[PDB]
Amino acid sequence: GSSGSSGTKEKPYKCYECGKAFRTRSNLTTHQVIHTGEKRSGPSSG
Ligand SMILES: [Zn+2]
Repeated sequence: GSSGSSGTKEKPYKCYECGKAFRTRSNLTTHQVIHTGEKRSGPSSG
């Protein structure tokens, strides 16, 4: 039958990288950048 099941309509997006939250995606990704490395790898694994 129909399909209706969710958790909430607020900060539904949760960063699987650290565990943060965000109302939308843009607001989330913009933060996920901290987990995104660049060509020039730093002292950390990445
Ligand atoms: Zn995060």
